[PDB]
Amino acid sequence: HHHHHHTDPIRIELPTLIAKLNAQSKLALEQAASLCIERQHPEVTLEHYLDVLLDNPLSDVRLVLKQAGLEVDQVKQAIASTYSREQVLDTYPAFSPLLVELLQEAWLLSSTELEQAELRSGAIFLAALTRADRYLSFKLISLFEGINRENLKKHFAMILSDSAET
Repeated sequence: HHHHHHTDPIRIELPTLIAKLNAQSKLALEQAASLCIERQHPEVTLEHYLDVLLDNPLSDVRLVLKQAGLEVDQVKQAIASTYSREQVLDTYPAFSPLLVELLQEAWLLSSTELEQAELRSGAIFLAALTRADRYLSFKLISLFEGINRENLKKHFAMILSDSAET
């Protein structure tokens, strides 16, 4: 059309996604940002979020890892090896663009196939695993190869029944 511009797929505003987050799920992001400052990293990534979630034995992420037989220590070490060295931070670390896209996809999956009213780490992790090539560092793709995505989506609420985020 001569009076309508080209458009690309609708993107949801970050503040609107942030408001969907479960409470327990949302403190972890703030702490992932704190973990960022501590590490001198310039932006909050999925890996920071997974790192902080590994500290809570009842996060959805820990429950998925337990069901897959993955030891927390192995996962922690893997995440740490993916981290940059220290950088000079000019600005306060915000969520990386890739992580914001992840929240959007995980909210779309939450609100449809997962029948979730809030955005939880389990949905964020299932979306990341489903699109591992896009969202996960190379070593974690290898590490997480045995997690069965179809089964986690199919039995999501049952698997995560004991979660702090339920």
